[PDB]
Amino acid sequence: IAKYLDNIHLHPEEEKYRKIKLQNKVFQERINCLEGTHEFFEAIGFQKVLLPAQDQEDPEEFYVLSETTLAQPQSLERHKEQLLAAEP
Repeated sequence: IAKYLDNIHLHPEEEKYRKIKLQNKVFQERINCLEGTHEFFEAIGFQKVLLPAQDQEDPEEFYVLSETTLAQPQSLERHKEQLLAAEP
């Protein structure tokens, strides 16, 4: 999750880093298997949308960062640090 936020922060001019694919092997194994990760993405300014696939008829699930939060990367930087510094 911290890498997804750093990727859009490193290349904010490339829209391909605004959308996190929920069906990706890495996301599905590491993030989608946990409770509370979906709520975190929505809480820090991502919208849950269905986008057409580049090679399939069935739309896929993405977390897409809105312009409101993308315009102020400092909010995601604080949210990442709060998640990294947390304990059970």
